[PDB]
Amino acid sequence: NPSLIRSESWHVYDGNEANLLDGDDNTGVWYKRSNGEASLAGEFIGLDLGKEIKLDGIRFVIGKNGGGSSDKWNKFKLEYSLDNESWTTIKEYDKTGAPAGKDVIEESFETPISAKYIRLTNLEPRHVQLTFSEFAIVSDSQVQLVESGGGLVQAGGSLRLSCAASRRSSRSWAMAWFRQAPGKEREFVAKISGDGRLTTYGDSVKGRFTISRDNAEYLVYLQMDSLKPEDTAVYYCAADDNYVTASWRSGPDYWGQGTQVTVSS
Amino acid sequence: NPSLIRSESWHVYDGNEANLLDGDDNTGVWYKRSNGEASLAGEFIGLDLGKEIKLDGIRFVIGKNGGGSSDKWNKFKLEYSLDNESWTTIKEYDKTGAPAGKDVIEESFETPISAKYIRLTNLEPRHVQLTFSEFAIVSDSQVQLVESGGGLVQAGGSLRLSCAASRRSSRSWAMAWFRQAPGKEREFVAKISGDGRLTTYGDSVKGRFTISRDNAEYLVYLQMDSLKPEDTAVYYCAADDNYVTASWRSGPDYWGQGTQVTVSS
Amino acid sequence: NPSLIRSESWHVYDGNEANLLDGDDNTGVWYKRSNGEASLAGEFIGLDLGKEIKLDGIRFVIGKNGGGSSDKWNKFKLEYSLDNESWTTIKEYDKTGAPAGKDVIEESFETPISAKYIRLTNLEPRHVQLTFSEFAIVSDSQVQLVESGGGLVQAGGSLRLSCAASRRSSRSWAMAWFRQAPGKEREFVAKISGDGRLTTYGDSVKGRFTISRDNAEYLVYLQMDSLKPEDTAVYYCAADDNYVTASWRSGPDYWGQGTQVTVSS
Amino acid sequence: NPSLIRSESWHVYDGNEANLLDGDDNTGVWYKRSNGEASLAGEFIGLDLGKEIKLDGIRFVIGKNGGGSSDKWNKFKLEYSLDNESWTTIKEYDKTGAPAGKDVIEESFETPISAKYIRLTNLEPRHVQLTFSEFAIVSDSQVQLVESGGGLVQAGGSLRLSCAASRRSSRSWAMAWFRQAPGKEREFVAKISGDGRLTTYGDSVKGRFTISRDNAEYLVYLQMDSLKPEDTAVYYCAADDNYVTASWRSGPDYWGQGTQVTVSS
Amino acid sequence: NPSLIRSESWHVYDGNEANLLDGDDNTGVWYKRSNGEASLAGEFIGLDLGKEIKLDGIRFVIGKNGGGSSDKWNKFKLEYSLDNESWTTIKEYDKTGAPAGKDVIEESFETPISAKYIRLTNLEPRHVQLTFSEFAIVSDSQVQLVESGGGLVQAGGSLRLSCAASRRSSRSWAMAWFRQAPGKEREFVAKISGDGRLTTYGDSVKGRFTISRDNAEYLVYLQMDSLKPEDTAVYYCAADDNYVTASWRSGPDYWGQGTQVTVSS
Amino acid sequence: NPSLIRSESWHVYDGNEANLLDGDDNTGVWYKRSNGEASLAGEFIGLDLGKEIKLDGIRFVIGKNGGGSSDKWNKFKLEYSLDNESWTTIKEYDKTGAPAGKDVIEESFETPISAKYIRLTNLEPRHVQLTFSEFAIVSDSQVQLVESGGGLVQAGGSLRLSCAASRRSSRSWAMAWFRQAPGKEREFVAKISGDGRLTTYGDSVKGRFTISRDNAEYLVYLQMDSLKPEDTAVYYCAADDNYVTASWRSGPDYWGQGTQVTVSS
Amino acid sequence: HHHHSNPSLIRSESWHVYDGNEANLLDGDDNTGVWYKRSNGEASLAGEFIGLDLGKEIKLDGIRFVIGKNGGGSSDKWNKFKLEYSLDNESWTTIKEYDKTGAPAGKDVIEESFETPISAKYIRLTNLEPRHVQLTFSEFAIVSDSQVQLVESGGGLVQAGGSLRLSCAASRRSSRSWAMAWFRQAPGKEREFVAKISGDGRLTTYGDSVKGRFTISRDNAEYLVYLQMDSLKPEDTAVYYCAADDNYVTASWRSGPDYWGQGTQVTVSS
Ligand SMILES: CN(Cc1cnc2nc(N)nc(N)c2n1)c1ccc(C(=O)N[C@@H](CCC(=O)O)C(=O)O)cc1
Ligand SMILES: CN(Cc1cnc2nc(N)nc(N)c2n1)c1ccc(C(=O)N[C@@H](CCC(=O)O)C(=O)O)cc1
Ligand SMILES: CN(Cc1cnc2nc(N)nc(N)c2n1)c1ccc(C(=O)N[C@@H](CCC(=O)O)C(=O)O)cc1
Ligand SMILES: CN(Cc1cnc2nc(N)nc(N)c2n1)c1ccc(C(=O)N[C@@H](CCC(=O)O)C(=O)O)cc1
Ligand SMILES: CN(Cc1cnc2nc(N)nc(N)c2n1)c1ccc(C(=O)N[C@@H](CCC(=O)O)C(=O)O)cc1
Ligand code: NA
Ligand code: NA
Ligand code: NA
Ligand code: NA
Ligand code: NA
Ligand code: NA
Ligand code: NA
Ligand code: NA
Ligand code: NA
Ligand code: NA
Ligand code: NA
Ligand code: NA
Ligand code: NA
Ligand code: NA
Repeated sequence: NPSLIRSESWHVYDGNEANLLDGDDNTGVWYKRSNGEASLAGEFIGLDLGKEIKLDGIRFVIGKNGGGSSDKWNKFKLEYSLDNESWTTIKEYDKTGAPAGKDVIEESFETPISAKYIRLTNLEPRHVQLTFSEFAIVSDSQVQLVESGGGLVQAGGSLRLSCAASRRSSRSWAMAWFRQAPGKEREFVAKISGDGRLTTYGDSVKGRFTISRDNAEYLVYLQMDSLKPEDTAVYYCAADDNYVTASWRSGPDYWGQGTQVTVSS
Repeated sequence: NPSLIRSESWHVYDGNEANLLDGDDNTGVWYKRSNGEASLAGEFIGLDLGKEIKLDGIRFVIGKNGGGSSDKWNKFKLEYSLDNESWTTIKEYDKTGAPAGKDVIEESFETPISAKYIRLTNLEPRHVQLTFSEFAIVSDSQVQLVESGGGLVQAGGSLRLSCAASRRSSRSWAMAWFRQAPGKEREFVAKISGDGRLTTYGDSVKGRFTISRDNAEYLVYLQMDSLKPEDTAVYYCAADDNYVTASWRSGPDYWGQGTQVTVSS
Repeated sequence: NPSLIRSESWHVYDGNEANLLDGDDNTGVWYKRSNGEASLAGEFIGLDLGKEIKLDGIRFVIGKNGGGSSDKWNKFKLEYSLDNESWTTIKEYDKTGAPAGKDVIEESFETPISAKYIRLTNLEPRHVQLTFSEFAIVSDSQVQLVESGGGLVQAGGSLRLSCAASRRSSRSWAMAWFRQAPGKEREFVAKISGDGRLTTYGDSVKGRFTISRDNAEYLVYLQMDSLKPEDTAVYYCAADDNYVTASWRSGPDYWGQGTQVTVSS
Repeated sequence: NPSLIRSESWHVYDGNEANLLDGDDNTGVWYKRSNGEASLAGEFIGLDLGKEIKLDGIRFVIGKNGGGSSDKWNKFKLEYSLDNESWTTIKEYDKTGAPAGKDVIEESFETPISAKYIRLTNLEPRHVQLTFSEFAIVSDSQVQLVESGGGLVQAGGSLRLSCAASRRSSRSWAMAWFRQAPGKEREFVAKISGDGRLTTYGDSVKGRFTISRDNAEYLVYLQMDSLKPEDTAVYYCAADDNYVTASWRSGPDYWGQGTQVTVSS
Repeated sequence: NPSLIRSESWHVYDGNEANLLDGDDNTGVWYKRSNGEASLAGEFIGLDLGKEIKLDGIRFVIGKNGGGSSDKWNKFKLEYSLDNESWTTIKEYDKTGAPAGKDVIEESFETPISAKYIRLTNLEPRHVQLTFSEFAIVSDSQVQLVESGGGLVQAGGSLRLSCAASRRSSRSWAMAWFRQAPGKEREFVAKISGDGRLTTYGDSVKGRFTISRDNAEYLVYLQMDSLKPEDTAVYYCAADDNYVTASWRSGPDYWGQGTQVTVSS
Repeated sequence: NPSLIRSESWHVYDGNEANLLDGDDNTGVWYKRSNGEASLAGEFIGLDLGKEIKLDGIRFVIGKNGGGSSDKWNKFKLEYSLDNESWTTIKEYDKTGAPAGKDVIEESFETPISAKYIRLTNLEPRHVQLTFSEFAIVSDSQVQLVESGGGLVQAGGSLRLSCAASRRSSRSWAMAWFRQAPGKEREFVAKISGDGRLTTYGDSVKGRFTISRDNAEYLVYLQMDSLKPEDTAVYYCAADDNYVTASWRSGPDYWGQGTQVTVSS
Repeated sequence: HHHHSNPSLIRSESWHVYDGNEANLLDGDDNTGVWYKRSNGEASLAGEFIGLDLGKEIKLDGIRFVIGKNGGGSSDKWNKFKLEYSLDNESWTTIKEYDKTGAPAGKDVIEESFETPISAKYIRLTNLEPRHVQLTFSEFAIVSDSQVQLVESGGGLVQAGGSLRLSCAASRRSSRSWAMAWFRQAPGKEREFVAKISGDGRLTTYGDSVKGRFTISRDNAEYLVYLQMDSLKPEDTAVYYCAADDNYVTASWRSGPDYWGQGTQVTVSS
């Protein structure tokens, strides 16, 4: 019975992985990444077949329901292996430009390939939070902003976060990053105007951190360089219709749940 | 004039640091600790005096009013310093076995010592949740459960949590730990009987986590070893008059506000 | 003007029964009991108002500033009488689980109550040593161990004794009973470990005596069955940090002041 | 017309038997016993109805006014007879724990009962000095010390004495027994300390005689074993506010009026 | 597949016990009791599960339709077992004062419970006549007077009977008990008025038997003390709209079916 | 009848293990230890008594005579066993800062203990050279300089050495270490002023080894790091009245007898 | 009137018994003995002596003096000294000289043989150079066929402008390091801080009442503590005490110390 294998750096954010092996194209999973937002080349997801078998084709469904932010990889391969060490490329893909949403990857093997594992592997870095719906073989109430990237980092390092959304608004929004360290008040960290042209920074981070967004892909990014331990905190991303009020706790009309960042000495 | 200095990994669960300077013995702070409940040795709390000065004595009140869980260090030292790099012991205390509650620590310096900083520093690890009431120099209630510890630790590491109480019941309670990731439901994790003799675990945490209690100190503990990303959640600790019903979301008659563990990758 | 009335078989261990009517909530009385530790059903404490009056309510404070062993009844009733032979319940209470200490009992009678006497009366046997603080109506610093239950019993009879502490230690003690007839040496009787899981009994009493502890309420007990007049003696309870040494006059670090037990024939 | 009947071995001390039949709950009779202080199985008190008649209830007040020493049986039965030789039981009782003072026993019978006789009969030996206030059917300042037990006894046998008190004290009192043969002195027999921990005896009695006290019930006892004809005398009980002075004649502050003991050859 | 189990001291009056397992709330079973009417602590009714299995919940429906006499325990507890020797409590219940008739007890084990046996068990003597309607698990007309109590007893013993009814009259009745030895004629034993204020007895049970009624519960009781062999008989309970004629064979308009009582030497 | 038993890492320097069993406080034994001078926690010395027996006390003399160097553990425990596998603590001693000399550990076991073994066991490490005098149950000459450490360690490691002395001079001595391989010359290793403020090391060793001394305790130590086979030799400690002549074969006025060090590959 | 009298003990006048009594010096028991303090300076000066008065002139085959005394404690013996005798008590001929420098504390036996007898009326030990120790002794014969203790010695009386050295010795020797300190308590007044020194001797402090006049020192090898007092003054009068603390900081407070001497009286006239 086929089980799911995938890059260890991903955490499940919504949904659960059983959804991926269930036959429904409308159940899915949304993944944050653990140490920095961008999916590296090398990263993979796909399935362990239990034992060597003779595949007549496959049907993997990547991305998920919703308008929302781009959710798939750009350049990837479909590869199968017998020893989980050595892999063999069946097909390269370029989905650069693809709209957000389910994409059905349905491949057909005229000549039944024989393999114990089969997966998709990223080929180039990809700054977007990945979602997926279904993975199988052929053997004949609202809106959420979501932050991602973020874990343990060494003093003086860099780490980068990303905010994505489940639906695409028809208006422009100012986006902002705040942080809260335990038992303290939520601080302002940075904001950016809807069109990207105006940005300001809290005093603590000026120089080190950089905010930015990509509207085509529908994500916002915070780059933290030269980190310190007093940077430890949960980081929230927030959406405000008014750039002037975007750097005030009582400004953002929409908040993410936050991603925890710790910097050790 | 004088300001408080204390350990950087503590944070305030209740009341606030001005209570510890207000001149009044019944205004306190109750601290929690980030990344492990236990208070390591080297941990400290005391005064930054402002400038080099002739001290005739100190009166520190440690522990805070109430007959709940144990709120004091066991073995600690009172030391002072001019530069805040080098410290000198005035005294050493062994308060092992002291009942919870205020402890007035009063000293005269027959010989006017001269310091800029003076504090209590911890000598052996303490698995309680520290409270405090006053810190001076001389110179010429409905029941609340509280989880502590919790922070971010990387996959495969360990973290331990504790749950204190603000009042001590004359009945005997089962205790449990639940967890709840955002959006998922609240899972049962581990329960323990009144007398610590019986315990049971949930399938996923079975054999990685251990639950214990120390009734004389009135704390419950949770040791998590071999941590996984799927362990990330808010951990709540709960009490229930019935060991059977304690593993059920509706068993407990009391709950903590929770603490956050995150496992990175 | 109104005066106190209570079960006869109690006697004052500490405080005075003036403190009961004195107006002050910090003055109380600590009570041992005579022929057996446990307060039985039927036992009472209350006022005789010295004539029939109209009552708007009562305020009885029970327990007494405590941070030690349970000092209250569990199930009692509040009742009044005209002639002292008929008693009519006004309210029944169930304080099972109550932390030790003051408990204010304040009642208002929308229509007045015509009463000559009014009291708390206990409904279920209780194994604790009772304390009390104040009894009004409305119209317009270091440790003690106390033993209780001592008195006089016919040969072949039974007696139960208990021992309470005034303060509750953060460390675990083994507890032991000893006895000492006048002019004789003090002879070990029984010992129980911290967690009550280990017990051993002096050669003289094996088979007739049981030692037990309830840690939640902070009491130790000695049940004496099949007594004979050789058992007559002052009975002491004591605590030793070490169980091994608990059965030797010099092990213990704190001693009770003992209750006399006398077996006639 | 109905007259009183009761155990022969008793005999009046205070008031007289006509107060027991006067309609008044506040007049009574206080009995001493002879040939032992304790009242035994079968001892009884009740009414000779004169002639055989029908009853709808009874009302017996037992004990006498005042919160002195305990004064009622513990376990007794209410029984009646036509012929006076054999008896049938109605209710049984357990007044163990009862306060001292009047206790009313109002019974009404669903079926009328006819009888020449009806009484209360003791079921279990009771070491107390018996009082009674009133006996009726239905047909539609200074304290005071008392010695009881003892009259005539064959040499080398045993006899038990008790001493009751009429008021009860806030304070603790050493209690002593003294005897006085006509013609001679008041010889000290035995004292006991307030708590009952300390006792001393006259050399004439040491090892044959035991003093003991029941501070609950409020009574002191002298158990006397293997008596000699020179033990003959008036035995008295006294109270001294100081145990040290309690074996001297001018020590006791309160003195009973003595009870005759006589040991024939 | 699951089998019923219940107290051995019960026998069925009406109903088939498979009714308790059909999954229908409107088909039930009325039980008589074997030795005396009153259900004692520890009695029980529940399921033999066949082998050890894992429950998610249970649904038990106690009492039976018809607003007759009360038909359920007051205090009782749901408990389970692995072996039939040992029982763990899931839930204690207080239904004091609940009205006659079915009552669905539904419970849900949020984590499964492993049991082979699960039942309800009485906690306090209950003087009714128990009826029950249905027992299940989850794992992924005319009026009848009924008599009960009564089996075999030693002479001189005691035994007590009850009469229940299946429907409640708005008219108020006199009740009476009658016995008949076989061949021998039906003999009057005792009667009671509707308000219980009036009673009379058959000549031979004079003094030894007591008739009584509880109208809130709708039961009548016969207490038999001091039994004789001659008391052997079937005892019938009867309703008569007129007390005067309740003692007469041709008086009572309603009759029970009888319960055998038997006295041996 | 009883045999001695001690840690294996030890060897007799003076006296023999008969003197510890001889019943003479004045005979005794002095021990060095292998592979490291210092005494590790869990090291022990005591008695095997063949059968298990009922002990009434013990009398152990630790240290032996002389006003030489410190000769006892600081923190240790008396413990017994029946199996030689698990051990129950009886007492625990803190002898920190006792004078050198013998010390009588006499314990009286008021309720007897049955053990097959009983020993003293070290708690914290102890940089001394242990001497001992007598071990009993109850049932009813110019100076010597001694070197300790010595053994066989492997390349790249670490080994420490102690020098102690049988008496203590009022003169203040420079101390030094010297080594020699068979066939070869005796070479200066390192030297320290009497007050320790002054060191100089040999050439083949500067940076690697450390010499230190504890005057209060009267010991000198040699800490060796990164040992080479070159380092194999007997090692000698020696005292010299002039720090300057102390690095010269001819200077020193008193010599050890060496302890054999052996590094291997 | 028939008598036989043994010889009798003689020693310098400055000394005074602290522990024991001198009967012990003559009782033929090595295990009894005497501890001496000195008045008017702690330190034994050259010329100080102890020995025997023989009663009349006599013929010695030898002597056996046991100096020091049963001690694991601080140093108890002179360093350089001579054995000498006299017939008149007015002049002395040296028999033997010793250099015991470096000796352990405790009893040292000095048994001496006299191949050809020496006849004398007095024979004794005499110090040869100043010794800052606190002298004990145990027996003196001829031949014819629980808890610890700190002790302050020195001073008594000395006038204005003067000088004085005090000393503290102990009956046993701890294996922990102690800070040591001096305190004075004038009559009726409170006990006052004086000076203190770290166990290792590298740190000291003096009360302002005395800084720059007094000096606190120690000899850890010998186990004694010294207090040099210069430029004195009548207001320096007090019983002086010495004390040990495990804490150099609490050392100067009237309650930090865990051991006190019974004190030595200093009195300064002008
Ligand atoms: C559940 N418990 C906390 C509790 C119990 N056992 C523990 N055991 C350990 N080891 N650690 C703990 N933190 C711990 N905590 C409680 C429960 C109630 C009250 C309390 O005040 N209870 C009720 C019941 C008493 C009443 O009737 O008033 C009350 O309101 O007083 C205090 C603590
Ligand atoms: C021994 N114990 C009494 C005690 C312990 N366990 C019990 N357990 C039961 N079941 N019943 C008891 N009566 C009982 N009593 C103690 C011991 C110390 C202190 C205490 O307050 N001691 C002071 C003195 C020293 C200190 O600070 O540690 C203290 O502060 O601890 C209180 C109670
Ligand atoms: C006699 N009574 C039984 C009855 C009455 N009082 C009691 N009182 C007590 N305490 N206990 C009882 N068991 C008890 N039982 C009755 C009488 C009639 C009906 C009844 O249902 N009768 C018919 C006919 C009478 C009518 O309804 O007009 C009907 O219509 O149902 C029920 C119960
Ligand atoms: C205070 N000290 C005296 C001491 C220490 N260092 C000194 N140093 C110098 N230079 N001069 C001194 N006079 C001096 N005196 C002490 C203190 C205690 C013990 C002693 O015997 N201590 C304890 C500790 C040993 C134990 O726990 O048994 C004991 O009871 O024996 C000895 C010397
Ligand atoms: C060299 N010294 C050993 C000594 C000195 N300081 C040390 N210091 C420390 N830290 N550690 C040591 N082991 C140590 N050992 C000695 C030397 C002689 C005597 C001694 O008994 N000397 C002779 C000879 C010198 C004399 O006493 O006149 C004697 O008479 O006893 C004692 C200890
Ligand atoms: Na799916
Ligand atoms: Na807004
Ligand atoms: Na405060
Ligand atoms: Na519950
Ligand atoms: Na009061
Ligand atoms: Na003791
Ligand atoms: Na009367
Ligand atoms: Na008197
Ligand atoms: Na049914
Ligand atoms: Na009729
Ligand atoms: Na020996
Ligand atoms: Na030399
Ligand atoms: Na001597
Ligand atoms: Na100290």
